[PDB]
Amino acid sequence: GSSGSSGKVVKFSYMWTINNFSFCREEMGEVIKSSTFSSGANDKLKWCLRVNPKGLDEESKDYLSLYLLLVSCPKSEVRAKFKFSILNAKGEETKAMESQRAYRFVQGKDWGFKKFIRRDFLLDEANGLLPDDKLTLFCEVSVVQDSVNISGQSGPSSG
Repeated sequence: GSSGSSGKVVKFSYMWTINNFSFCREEMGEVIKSSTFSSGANDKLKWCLRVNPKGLDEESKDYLSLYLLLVSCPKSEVRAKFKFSILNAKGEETKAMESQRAYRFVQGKDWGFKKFIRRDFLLDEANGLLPDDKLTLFCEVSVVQDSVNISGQSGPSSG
């Protein structure tokens, strides 16, 4: 619905601080998957982030390769918007890449960018993105919803 009502959108952010980012002993192909984060409750729809310090390919080996992977999902496919950002030593957003478009996510789907930031830039002191060698990646996921509000308050039916 382009012209009319839009609805509600469930979004949630998750701060992932990778201690010793410069110590990542991963090849130029391996990826680092972080735990599963959700809006709050033990929702069935989970999400994960795949970051690559040593890059993924020879084209973006110098820069970092981050991608949003859908660890697990309740329904077949799910649409949501992702946003990657870096929190400097002052916990301030810098060198973040956001897009005003939602992609199709499915159990085992990876979507993101090849060249997110120059690895040499992070380790750089001028920026101070890593005051203690900790890579804090602030991601934000927004699941498209349709004014849907699921409530419980059901009977105990205990005994």
